[PDB]
Amino acid sequence: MDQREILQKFLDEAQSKKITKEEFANEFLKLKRQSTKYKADKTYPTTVAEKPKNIKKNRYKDILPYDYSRVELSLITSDEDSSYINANFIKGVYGPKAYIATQGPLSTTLLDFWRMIWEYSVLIIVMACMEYEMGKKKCERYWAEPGEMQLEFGPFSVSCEAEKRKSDYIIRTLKVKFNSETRTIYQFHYKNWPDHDVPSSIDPILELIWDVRCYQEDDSVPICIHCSAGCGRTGVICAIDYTWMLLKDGIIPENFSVFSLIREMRTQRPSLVQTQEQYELVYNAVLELFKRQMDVIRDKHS
Repeated sequence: MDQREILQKFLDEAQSKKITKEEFANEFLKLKRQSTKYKADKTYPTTVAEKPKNIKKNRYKDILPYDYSRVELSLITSDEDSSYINANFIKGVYGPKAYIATQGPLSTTLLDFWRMIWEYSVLIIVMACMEYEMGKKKCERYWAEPGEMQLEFGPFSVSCEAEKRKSDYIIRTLKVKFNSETRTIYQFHYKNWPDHDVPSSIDPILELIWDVRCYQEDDSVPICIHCSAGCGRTGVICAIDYTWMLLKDGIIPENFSVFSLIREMRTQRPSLVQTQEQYELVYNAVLELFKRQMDVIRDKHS
């Protein structure tokens, strides 16, 4: 309705902004400061994640899910399964459980990872990194390749029916069997995240998101996103996808702000978007999406 006007102002605001890598640096440091500081002593409790019984379930002791938005596990399998998993729900355009931001599972949380996927009827899983990347092991293998022996985590058995190789990522069609029941989960595994360069990664990442949305158009079930900590690249994708949903729904608000969007997501999952480069990526991706939506508006104009 008023989108053309709103988008245009945002577009003019950018093609008339010094926008230095310094402004980004200052702006991002400022975001980290105001999102984490100036709180009350008891702000953002993370007691469950800090419980003696759950301490070993966290990949990074400094990255703990907030109690209020943590993904609670009620699906019981063995008699040593708690409701805890390092993950938080992130609100989407249509629902409060549009995304699940979680850490890359540990050898001790592989069962919990699948408990979560099953309990919440997740269809799409987006892994934002290769298992082994830049000299580090990002997370434990919770999937299998075609022809490999099925994997078993507690009562769950996982196998891979097919695998589609694309330009910057691959798509695995996983089959998971629980209590005589079998579901299909589509795992998008991004395997070409740019070293130090966002300009070159905008299009491939938008391609990923476009592809994912061909499978799921709304927030009816949670889309699970992760890599290692469940914060950096995880936040880049949630922020970009969320923004795209606003654009497609024609609901971008006036004075839309990437700074504010990230702070808004940081209230649901700590440390969402960890580096300045990742921040710039979200900013640049959003601008490109604003331009693409403008092309859509103009093309449809009768």
